[PDB]
Amino acid sequence: QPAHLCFRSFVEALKVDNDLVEINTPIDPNLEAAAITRRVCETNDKAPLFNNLIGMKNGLFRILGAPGSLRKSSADRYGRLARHLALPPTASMREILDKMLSASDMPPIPPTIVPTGPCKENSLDDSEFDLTELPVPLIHKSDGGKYIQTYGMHIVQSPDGTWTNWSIARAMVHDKNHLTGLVIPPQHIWQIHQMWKKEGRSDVPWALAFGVPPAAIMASSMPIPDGVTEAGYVGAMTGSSLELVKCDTNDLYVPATSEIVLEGTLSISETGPEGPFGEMHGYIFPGDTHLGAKYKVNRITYRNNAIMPMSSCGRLTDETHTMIGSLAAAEIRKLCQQNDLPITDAFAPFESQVTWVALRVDTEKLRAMKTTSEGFRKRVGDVVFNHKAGYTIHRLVLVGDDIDVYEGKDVLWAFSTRCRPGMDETLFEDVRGFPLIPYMGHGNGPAHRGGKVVSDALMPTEYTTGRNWEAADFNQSYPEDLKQKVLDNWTKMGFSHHHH
Amino acid sequence: QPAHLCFRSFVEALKVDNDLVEINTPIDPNLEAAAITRRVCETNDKAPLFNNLIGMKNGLFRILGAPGSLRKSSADRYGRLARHLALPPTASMREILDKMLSASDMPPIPPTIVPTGPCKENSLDDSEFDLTELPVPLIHKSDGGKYIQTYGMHIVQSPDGTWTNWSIARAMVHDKNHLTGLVIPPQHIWQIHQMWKKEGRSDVPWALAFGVPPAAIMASSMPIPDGVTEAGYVGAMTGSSLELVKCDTNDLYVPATSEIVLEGTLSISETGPEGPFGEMHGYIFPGDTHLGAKYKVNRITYRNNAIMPMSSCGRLTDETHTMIGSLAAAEIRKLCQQNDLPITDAFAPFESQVTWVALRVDTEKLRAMKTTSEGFRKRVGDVVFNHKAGYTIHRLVLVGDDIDVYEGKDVLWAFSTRCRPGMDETLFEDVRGFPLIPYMGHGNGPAHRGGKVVSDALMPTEYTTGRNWEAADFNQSYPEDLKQKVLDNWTKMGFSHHHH
Ligand SMILES: Cc1cc2c3c(c1C)C(C)(C)CC=[N+]3c1c([nH]c(=O)[nH]c1=O)N2C[C@H](O)[C@H](O)[C@H](O)COP(=O)(O)O
Ligand SMILES: Cc1cc2c3c(c1C)C(C)(C)CC=[N+]3c1c([nH]c(=O)[nH]c1=O)N2C[C@H](O)[C@H](O)[C@H](O)COP(=O)(O)O
Ligand SMILES: O=C(O)C#Cc1ccccc1
Ligand SMILES: O=C(O)C#Cc1ccccc1
Ligand SMILES: [K+]
Ligand SMILES: [K+]
Ligand SMILES: [K+]
Ligand SMILES: [K+]
Ligand SMILES: [Mn+2]
Ligand SMILES: [Mn+2]
Repeated sequence: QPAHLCFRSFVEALKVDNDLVEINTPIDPNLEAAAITRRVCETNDKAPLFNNLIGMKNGLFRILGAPGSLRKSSADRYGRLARHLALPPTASMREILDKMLSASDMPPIPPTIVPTGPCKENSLDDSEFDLTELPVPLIHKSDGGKYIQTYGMHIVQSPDGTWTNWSIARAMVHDKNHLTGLVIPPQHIWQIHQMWKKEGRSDVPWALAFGVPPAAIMASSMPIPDGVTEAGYVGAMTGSSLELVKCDTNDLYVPATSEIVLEGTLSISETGPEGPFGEMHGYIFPGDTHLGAKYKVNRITYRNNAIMPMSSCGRLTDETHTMIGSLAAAEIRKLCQQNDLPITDAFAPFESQVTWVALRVDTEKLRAMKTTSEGFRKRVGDVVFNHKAGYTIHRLVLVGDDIDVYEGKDVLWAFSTRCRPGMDETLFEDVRGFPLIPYMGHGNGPAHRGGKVVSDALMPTEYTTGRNWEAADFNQSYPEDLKQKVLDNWTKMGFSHHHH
Repeated sequence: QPAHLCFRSFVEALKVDNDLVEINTPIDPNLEAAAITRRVCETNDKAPLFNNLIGMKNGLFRILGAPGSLRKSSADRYGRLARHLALPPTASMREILDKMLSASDMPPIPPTIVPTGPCKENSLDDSEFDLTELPVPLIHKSDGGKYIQTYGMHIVQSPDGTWTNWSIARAMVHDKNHLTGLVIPPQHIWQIHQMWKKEGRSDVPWALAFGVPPAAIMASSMPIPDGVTEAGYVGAMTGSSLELVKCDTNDLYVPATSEIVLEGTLSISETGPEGPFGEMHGYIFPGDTHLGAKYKVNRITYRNNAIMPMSSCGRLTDETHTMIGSLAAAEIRKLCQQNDLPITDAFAPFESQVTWVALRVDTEKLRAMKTTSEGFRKRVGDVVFNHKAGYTIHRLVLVGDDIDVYEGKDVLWAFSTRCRPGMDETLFEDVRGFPLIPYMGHGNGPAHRGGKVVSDALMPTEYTTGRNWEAADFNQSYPEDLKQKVLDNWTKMGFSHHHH
């Protein structure tokens, strides 16, 4: 099976790419596996595959860390992402995000039901598993539980059967047959949960699939529109119908090659302690436990020699940056264009801990709008900050065509030099805020409201007559012939490769 | 003579350090020398010494570019700065800035007058030089003139003789015997100029010395207090009285080993076209010429085989970042401490184009103040933004003790995660603004007023009971024994030197 359509094949692909370290000696899921993974993510090293995990029994489970993290080389920096999508390993961020957006104006390709698949190779009923006996990792030393769920896909369906959502949301083990996790507005798992709670008749049928098709985990991490079934979006993006099998204990459908599948229910009534967790913004607040959603597990099915993917998230750079930030930015780019705003590109700079998105403006189009900064900033912020795609983003930075928004250094330069604090910004206090940012949930103001800003780093003549500067840099402050002469004579004179 | 006390010795020191490229083939001062220098600064390469400059006659002049720019290696990143100060080449920024501040609570060591020195080896009178015939560089393709003065020291004295100021301010050639340059408030050359204009009797006696003692050019670039003669500050810092010679045509005193000395007057009445220039924030606005101060040159003296230092300034990283930003930050650190504010460290992040300063707070002291963010932000901004040392800085970022302000990535992390936009900031519109920032002089608001902000990245409990998080990073989210085990087994497992 292709790497983008089968997690097991994806692991092989990383091995082929010389982007895997297999560790075949015993590794402790109590902090050690996550510590190694953390170090990998902070140094852009090879992904670790822990084949000998202390506590693994009857095939449950190996761990793959850092499945969507960065490579060291500039040339194939995003190669692990590209391998989720059948793209060349040298693909640019622009190419990855365009691939992820491509299905937005295609007919869905609904999934194909097949009678069985590798995820049915082994099974454990209600009398045969205990989630406290599995080698679930403790990811950070102060976490409030063992976070089994950092890179699986929750599957829930609207009561009327018309929308089946796939998404990543964290969950930890509560007891032998329950998890607790984050289910918060405006996320689709929360929207669907609310539908079932209003109906009031039963708990939400649920499955959680780990080690799903890489293309599916990418869409699981992207805020595609309300009501859109991820399976058919992935089908369109990949050009192939995804093969799904029915769950044994409910009528949901899981990817045929899922490594591990939990089947059960998401309660419409019960909660349990959840967190704290070492989160995407780089912090844990020890002791900060709150009530989260509660899931009951009725059945486990799994592949022979099942592999659990794991995100050891926190400070730069991991899946919470490369996927959450980048995929939100992609959706925001499209949202702006569909609202007739002249945005060509969007990216969440890693330097901002993916709390900013830089929006590259087609300033020829802007000039034809005959508008002003105050009006344009307000328009952009109203579109983005009143939409789910803008949920995680607290600062939008508007930049002109000379800035490559995929280059943090250039975004920081433009922000620092072209946006006058205060005067060139509009604050938004009556929008939904993202409470997981420390300055929100642990800050001086309401955890759930406000704290957002549009920072205009367009210069005044970009609205009127056109850019009126040249950069004081090698590229723009010297003529072409001279630049080439300097380059051609560089090593000859005594001064200092692409792939590396 | 020691490298920190003699520019010629400093050049040798860079050669010894394997931090010099000597170019002995012809190089054009029309853009080529500056283009090579620009490339050096954007890639942290070795400093270039242009020994064969097209247009050099009768010993005027060679050029040294990038005299205060960065080295490639992390271990000796600031080695060129350290060589200005007799510090080891591996000195930290903290050590360099502490050296620059050390004289602030020492008795000055006034300069020693000596009858002659190398700067008197050659001379050209009023009939023998023409500044348009010298190989003055065109530094950026759109500059409004040939900027002879990018790394020399202006010398002016108060009318009452009690204060002699040394400072760097740019100047370009106007005609055969005049320069024009920037003389703007609140700079000391402007303050002294104003004194002479109020007296109304004569033009300001002036000298401009190029290739001065490296320790002297560092102080020339630092906002030491009003009324303080730089020569005696440098004397105290170095522990040695600087040797000065009298000018031939006036009674000012120049460093004995100056490479090149111009003697003349700064007009109290005349102006001439000045700029535009490729400036520290990374831009040139072509055609943006304004009237600047006008200097008349009466005499030139110079060393045999004189060397002109040159800053090819603009985008990161050059002397306008490493010296202007860092030395302002140093002075701001001291200013805050003298105003009883609990600041331990200050640095201007390069990522901010040195428009921000990050202030590291001793939060034990902060807690004993029993204050709030709004009160503390206001206090800090009133001290810094109403003082000359704060002139160039538009954003102050307050951070707690866990942040190393000398590490841009950590400053950006703290800013992005701990400071709620709006609520955690105080804007200052009734303070002097720095017009050279594009969003000031070429922006939407008054060029000379406002546009400043204090951004509080202290978390709420840092004011009360203490830090209440741990970082979700390798260092803080894993116990020491485990971290060491991971490190000790890192290469054994298959994963990836200080000097590099
Ligand atoms: C990549 C990724 C995405 C996580 C995530 C993580 C990763 C690695 C973890 C598991 C390591 C840390 C926490 N996660 C959460 C999460 N969204 C959320 O609502 N709760 C979460 O707990 N997300 C973001 C979520 O997947 C996106 O917001 C999707 O757009 C949600 O899908 P939806 O649009 O269908 O609701
Ligand atoms: C290192 C450095 C500092 C420049 C400088 C440059 C460099 C390389 C140039 C020459 C390349 C670009 C422009 N420069 C100017 C300048 N200050 C100023 O008032 N006008 C300027 O034109 N400065 C900053 C100035 O030296 C500091 O603000 C000092 O504190 C001024 O000394 P003072 O406190 O005695 O007034
Ligand atoms: O645990 C985290 O780091 C998290 C999260 C999250 C929640 C909602 C949307 C995006 C990320
Ligand atoms: O020409 C420049 O880049 C400049 C400047 C300057 C002026 C005043 C204070 C600091 C720097
Ligand atoms: K999704
Ligand atoms: K602006
Ligand atoms: K000075
Ligand atoms: K704060
Ligand atoms: Mn969805
Ligand atoms: Mn001074």
